Amino acid sequence: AGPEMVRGQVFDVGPRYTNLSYIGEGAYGMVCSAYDNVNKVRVAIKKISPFEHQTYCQRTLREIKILLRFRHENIIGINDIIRAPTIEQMKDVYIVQDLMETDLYKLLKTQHLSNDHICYFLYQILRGLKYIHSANVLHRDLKPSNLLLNTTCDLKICDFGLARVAATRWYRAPEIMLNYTKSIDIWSVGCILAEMLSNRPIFPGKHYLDQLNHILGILGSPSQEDLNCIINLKARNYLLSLPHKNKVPWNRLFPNADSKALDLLDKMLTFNPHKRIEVEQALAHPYLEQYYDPSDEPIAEAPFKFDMELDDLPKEKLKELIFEETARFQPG
Ligand SMILES: CC[C@@H](CO)Nc1ncc(C)c(-c2c[nH]c(C(=O)N[C@H](CO)c3cccc(Cl)c3)c2)n1
Repeated sequence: AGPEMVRGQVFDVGPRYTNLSYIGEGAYGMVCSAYDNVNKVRVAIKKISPFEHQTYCQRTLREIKILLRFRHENIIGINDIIRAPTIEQMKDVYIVQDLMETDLYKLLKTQHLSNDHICYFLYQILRGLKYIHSANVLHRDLKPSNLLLNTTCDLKICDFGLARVAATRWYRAPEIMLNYTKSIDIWSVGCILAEMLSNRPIFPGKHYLDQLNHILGILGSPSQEDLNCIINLKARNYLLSLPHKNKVPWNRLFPNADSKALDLLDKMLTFNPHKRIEVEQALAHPYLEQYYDPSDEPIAEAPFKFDMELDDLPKEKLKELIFEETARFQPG
C-alpha cells in the first residue's frame, strides 16, 4: 500500500495510524485525525516541518519538552512521537495527541452559549492556565481555536508552539504592541470571555494600529499612569496624537450579560498589566463561585527551566536535541 497522503502532505505514520482525515493546519505543518490500531481509538496527529528555520526548531523543541513534562486535565499532552530512524532522513516530526470533538472557535461560529456554559468554559481555561503559570510558563497564543472541547464539554488548551518560560492579533495584549509576562495570557482570556458573551470578537483589528484603536474605543483614552512605562516612541507619539476617546461601560457593550461576568471581564481587560488581575484572583472571583475548588486545582511541583539557551543554538544543534528528545518513543 505505502504511506498515506492528505492534501499533498505525506503522512508516514503507519501501520499503527491509518484512516487519516484533515482537521487543521499551522505555519509549518498540518493536523490530521487517525485510527490507532493499538488503543482502538481515533487520535490527533500534528505533523510539523520546522528544520528549514531556526525559530521553528526552537518552538518544536519547547513544545515537546513542555508538554512531556506537563500533566494536567485541561492541557493537551503527547501520547507518542514519530520521526525518521536517522537524523539525516528526519525532515518531519509527528506529535500524536488525544482527539477532541471540536474547539471554541467552531462552537462560537454556530452555537449560542448559556451563562453556565460560559462560566464552566472560563473556569477550565483559568484552571489550566493556573497550572501553566505555576510552572513559570507563558502560553502567549490563547484564542478560541486553541481551546479544544469534547462531547461532555471538557476543555483542553493546545498549541504550545509560542510557549516560553517567564501571536494572533485579536487576542494580543496592548503591551506587546506598545513595547512577555503572565499578564498577557489574562488579556487573551478576557478577549475569549467577551467573545463567549456575544459570539463576536471584542477587538477585531485589521492591523497592529487598528487593533489599538479598537481597544481605546471601548476602554477609552489611556491615562498618564497607563502610558508611564517602557513604551516604544512610535506607538507612544501615535496614541498621544489621537483624539480623546470615551470609556464605553461594560453593561452597555453586553446588555444581557451577568453583572459578575462583566466585573471579572473589566479586571481581565485592564490596559495596565500591573493593575490586571492574576489567574488565582480570577478563579476566586464570585462569577466562578460554583466551580472554584482549590482542593481540585493542581499546580506544577517545581518551576520549568531550560538546561541551555535555545536562542543561541543553530538549527543544526536544535535538530540534534529534537532527535534526542523524541528517541524514547522509538522501538528498542
Ligand atoms: C476535530 C476537531 C479538532 C479541533 O477543532 N480536534 C483536535 N483534537 C485534538 C488536537 C490536538 C487538535 C488540534 C487543534 N490544533 C492543533 C494545533 O497544534 N494547531 C497549531 C496551530 O494552532 C499547529 C498545527 C499544525 C502545525 C503547527 Cl506549526 C501548528 C491541534 N484538534
